[PDB]
Amino acid sequence: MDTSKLKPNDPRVKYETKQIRGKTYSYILGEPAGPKLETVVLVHGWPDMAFGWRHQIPYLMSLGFQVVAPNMLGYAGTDAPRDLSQFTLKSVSADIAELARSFVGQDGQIVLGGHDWGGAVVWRTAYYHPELVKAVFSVCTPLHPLSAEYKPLEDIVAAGHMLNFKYQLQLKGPDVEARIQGKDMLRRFFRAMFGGRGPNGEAGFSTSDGVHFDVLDKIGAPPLLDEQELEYYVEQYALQEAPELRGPLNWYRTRELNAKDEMDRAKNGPPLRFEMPALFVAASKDNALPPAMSKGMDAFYKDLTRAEVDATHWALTQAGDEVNRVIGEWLNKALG
Ligand SMILES: CNC(=O)c1ccc(O[C@H]2CC[C@H](NC(=O)Nc3ccc(OC(F)(F)F)cc3)CC2)cc1
Repeated sequence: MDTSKLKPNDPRVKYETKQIRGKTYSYILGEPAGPKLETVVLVHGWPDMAFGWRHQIPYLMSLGFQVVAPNMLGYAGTDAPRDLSQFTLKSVSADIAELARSFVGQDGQIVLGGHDWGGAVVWRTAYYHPELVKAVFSVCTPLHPLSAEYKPLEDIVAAGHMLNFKYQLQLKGPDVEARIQGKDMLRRFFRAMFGGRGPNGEAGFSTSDGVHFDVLDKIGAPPLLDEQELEYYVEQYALQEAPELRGPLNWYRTRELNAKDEMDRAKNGPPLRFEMPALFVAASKDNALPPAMSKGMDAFYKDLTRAEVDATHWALTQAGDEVNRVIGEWLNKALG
């Protein structure tokens, strides 16, 4: 079959929805070449969508995998509930668990892949539902411990800590949600998020201040999306009701809710312990999730495979062929 990356509305895959835990969940479904080895569920992050796995979906299909890549909660054709507790890692993990079992049955198992916020989802999903996750990998996103304590992010960065996360203050606030509405602003927003630059090298986004609205006017062609792919992101993000980015930005408004769930797990529940085979693909030039952030991550895993790729945060695409290689070979050993 054709293993080249998915094009917008590629006919090699199917585009379906299912009711999942009260929400409409849109997803990409790719059927395997040959008898199904495993079902692989891929979870994207912010500000991405299922199409963000366009390099991995046809590749994993050609390896004999069924591939389910949902548009996560708040993105594209998937519902964006008003309630913030729907956006916790626990609830979203339960969404992935019910969606995965809608294909492999309640007794079945899956391979689970995540990137950015999706990588955090799949670690938590492997933690909450070990019966389901036969193998799990995450690109860029390392494991983070069960929250033992809640502190406002303002106070954390005010003390000089977690400075690589200070962009989240703007994202969770009203500025990005109010100003990035309609396709015209979405097109500039995506040009900024995927590497576009201004006449004097102005970046449209930074990990310190977030979106630079002052710059989106002069933001140029992004090096990491072609014109067809950029228009697809705009079209799919336009499927959300205005303000279109409320759903995606809701993922940055759940620090306290996630803290309340995991402060319970830290006290009573089982520890962060991964017995199934695991892979972590770090990205060298990811300024949001730097490789050094994964320092003592190996201690939580019985079987963690480490790899690192010289790429930006957008390693699934910028280094799609290399990421495909790391996944396929690790998957080949992890499954036998
Ligand atoms: C030791 N581990 C920890 O402390 C820890 C790890 C993960 C975690 O959850 C993370 C939070 C961040 C979220 N992703 C995100 O914000 N991505 C993002 C950023 C910036 C962008 O713009 C860019 F600059 F990249 F172009 C585009 C996407 C993933 C899960 C919490 C704690």
